[PDB]
Amino acid sequence: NQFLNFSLEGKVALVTGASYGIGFAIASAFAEQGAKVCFNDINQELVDKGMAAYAAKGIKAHGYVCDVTDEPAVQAMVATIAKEVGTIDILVNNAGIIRRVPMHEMDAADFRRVIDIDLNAPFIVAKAVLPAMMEKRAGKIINICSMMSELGRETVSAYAAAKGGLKMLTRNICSEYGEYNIQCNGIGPGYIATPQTAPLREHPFDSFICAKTPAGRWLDPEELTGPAVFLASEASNAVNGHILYVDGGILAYIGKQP
Amino acid sequence: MNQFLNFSLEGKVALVTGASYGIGFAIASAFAEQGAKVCFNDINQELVDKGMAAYAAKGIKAHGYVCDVTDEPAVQAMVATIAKEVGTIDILVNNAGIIRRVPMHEMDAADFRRVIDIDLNAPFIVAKAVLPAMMEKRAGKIINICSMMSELGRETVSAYAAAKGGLKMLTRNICSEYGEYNIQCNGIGPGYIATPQTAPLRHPFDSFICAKTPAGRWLDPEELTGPAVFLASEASNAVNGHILYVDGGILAYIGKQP
Repeated sequence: NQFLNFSLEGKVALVTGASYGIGFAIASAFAEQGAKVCFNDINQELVDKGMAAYAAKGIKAHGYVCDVTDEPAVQAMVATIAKEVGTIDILVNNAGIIRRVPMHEMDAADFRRVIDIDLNAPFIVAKAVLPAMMEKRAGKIINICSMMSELGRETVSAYAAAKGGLKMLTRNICSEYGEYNIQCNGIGPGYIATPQTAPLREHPFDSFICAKTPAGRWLDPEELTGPAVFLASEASNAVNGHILYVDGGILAYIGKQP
Repeated sequence: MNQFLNFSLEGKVALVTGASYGIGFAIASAFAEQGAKVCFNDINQELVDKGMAAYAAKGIKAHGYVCDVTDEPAVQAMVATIAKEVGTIDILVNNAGIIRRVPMHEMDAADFRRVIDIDLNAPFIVAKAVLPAMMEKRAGKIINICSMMSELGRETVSAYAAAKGGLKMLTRNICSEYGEYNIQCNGIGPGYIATPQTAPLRHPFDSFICAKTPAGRWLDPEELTGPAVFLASEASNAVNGHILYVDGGILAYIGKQP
């Protein structure tokens, strides 16, 4: 029953920037579902750290040093993967940065670097994997979007612009490459409880998040892996050009009032 | 008088980028009719001069400047010269832009990046440059010319959709961040505009536009000037972070079926 197939068995998956964090969680989940998982990071130490962490979880991953804004390096990475592992079946554009600076104070170079990593690079990696997917008439591209794909906030103009950009990039890849049985979709994460934010739950910030979220809690990073597996599997083949928000209800809710 | 129904722009200094012709020129000319002091830029002296002459024939004294909106230092010099010659900018319309048409998988990274830079990065650069005085005055208007491609994708226009998707979210973010200063940032999303450039398409393409549009016709450029004046006026002070679609109904309609 292809329609209820949530297995990724035998599929080759590349998740960018997945030496740790949400990418690592999504890639580990793909491995658990039978996928052959690949990732990149920016230096050998991070990739080494990534590889060992995967290996400690019983996952033989394939790790590459690669800057996702450098198209020659990206193409060579995809070329290798295709030869050593298999042509990429599943791409997750996960690698990303954030800056927090008032827009009117932000250096032009810094705004452009946010756009370059968070919007231009997803296009580059997508472009690199699409020939082989078109050829096989099968492929999944998942763009890690954001609540900032929909809503703005002070200090994050460049990130919001990038993420709003990525959303339309998802819809365009759907429109342009859908006819090849390629599905390009988005995940928009809510507020994820990462180790770094632990002191914000030790709390006024915690109260604000909990009040804002119908579910009344932060999300565990692993709560994104179910959505990620779904979009990467045959079960979601008719889902295309869609941003799947995983936010515990935030974007649906006007908020808890006093 | 009644500030709530004040659609006049008397005294306000307006910059409309790339407004030597087309939609920009139509908007800038409407601003002038409403009492605004109007400035525009283009990329070379030949365009500026022709622009100036077209304003002059319509009885409009404009200020035209040679400026590359991707060159931050030049934008700053232009904004500063405008401040000396005319007055600090009260209304900005981010209108200058380009479109490329190329399958995404075949598009050079340079060309993708260039589309993003002119259509997304430059609006940020110019907004950055005009915000200081608006903040000091506790009054300001920034209108971004978005697109139906801020919502919907199409083959060949991946870079343009991404840029316009980004510009939608940049509009929301500037509202979020600068609204407290009584500055309003909003968008105009035009539908199919009947320009000299699109003259050939008016015919099977005409029937496509006519089928998709509840209004059942192309839009005249001047039909954007009502909405533009509205957003630039005191009448709209409570409208903030909002994309005003002027599309004769397209985005609301699933389309005419056989």
